[PDB]
Amino acid sequence: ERDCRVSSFRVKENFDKARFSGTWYAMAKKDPEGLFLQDNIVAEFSVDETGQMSATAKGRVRLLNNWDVCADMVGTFTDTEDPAKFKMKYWGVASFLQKGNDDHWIVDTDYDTYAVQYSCRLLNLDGTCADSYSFVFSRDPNGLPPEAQKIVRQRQEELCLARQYRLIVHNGYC
Ligand SMILES: CC1=C(/C=C/C(C)=C/C=C/C(C)=C/CO)C(C)(C)CCC1
Repeated sequence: ERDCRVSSFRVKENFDKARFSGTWYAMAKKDPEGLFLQDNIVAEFSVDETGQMSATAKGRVRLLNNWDVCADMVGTFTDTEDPAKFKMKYWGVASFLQKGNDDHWIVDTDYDTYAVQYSCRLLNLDGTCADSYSFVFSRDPNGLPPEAQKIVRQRQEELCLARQYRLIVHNGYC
């Protein structure tokens, strides 16, 4: 019945940059087109004294040569007039790691258990997203409570990304 246009997706009301600080463990993922981080993904969100948020992401990526680098990614976030929607500039500490600029939307979080991020890299002419990625973060390395799980699938369906996530392995590779 409802809207898959990106312009219509609801995000986190009055997103608190500081309450989202710290370690988030990626539990689930919806991959974009091309090369992306595979597994072992752990982000560290941070806010300095002026309200600027940054993050570091750690994760394993398989490069064409068939490398298995544990990428150390850095992202800085630019605020928009929506508190839960950011522009994220990112780069690897290694030169070979992918650099870019993506939207970063906090679709929902309760700050202490779960987060849902989304990024549409490209919009179709109808307003829907032709290439997106999404992550489901957990405060706990062992996942989400049945409770958090129900809300998170609700949100996935809302993002028109239901049934398009795969679980993330964490086996200490990095
Ligand atoms: C920086 C950053 C993030 C995104 C990282 C990406 C998109 C990395 C891609 C790396 C690639 C494609 C390497 C290829 O060799 C997420 C959203 C986790 C939040 C934390 C900060």
